[PDB]
Amino acid sequence: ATFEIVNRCSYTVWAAASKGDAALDAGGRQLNSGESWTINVEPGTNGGKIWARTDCYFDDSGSGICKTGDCGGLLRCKRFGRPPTTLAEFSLNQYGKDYIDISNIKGFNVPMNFSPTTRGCRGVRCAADIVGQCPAKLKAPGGGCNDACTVFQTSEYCCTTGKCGPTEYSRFFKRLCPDAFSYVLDKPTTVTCPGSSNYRVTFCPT
Repeated sequence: ATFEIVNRCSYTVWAAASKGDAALDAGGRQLNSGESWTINVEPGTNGGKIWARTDCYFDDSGSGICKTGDCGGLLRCKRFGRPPTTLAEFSLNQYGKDYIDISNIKGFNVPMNFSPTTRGCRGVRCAADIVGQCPAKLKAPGGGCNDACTVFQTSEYCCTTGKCGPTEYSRFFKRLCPDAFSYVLDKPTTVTCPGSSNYRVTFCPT
């Protein structure tokens, strides 16, 4: 499957693509404002994620640091990124279908649209100014809006027991972005697409 990753932000981002235990494609690349990077994701990929990283520095070997979404200091991510990260999440060719969503469960750093480029389903979008409106207690000093689990480490926020409800913090994410997950047990906003669809992830869609 192809994923065209497009940076419409006015700032550079470093795109990242991983399934947690391995890179997807090259795993990461710089995207200056307006640039597009097309990756190939193996069919059957389960639990893939794409995100943006901000304010990154890499040496000639591809080692460094990002303020948001850092994946073990690598340009080419092999693992998931450090919150806060708005997440484009996907599982492909799962009993003949693809499943896509956006999640704010690991916080928000950059607004995102995640849409098919092929027929048969709709896209999802989280493009509100979550950083600007972020509750004081969730503001990440390194940049972005943390989720409550990252900040407070409670069973309730982290859904450790598989019993948890919405919270004042999850309702903030859900108010600003109804079509993204706001907490682990949120009413799903997953979209079912035909198996082997292709996609575009657009940072800063509006």
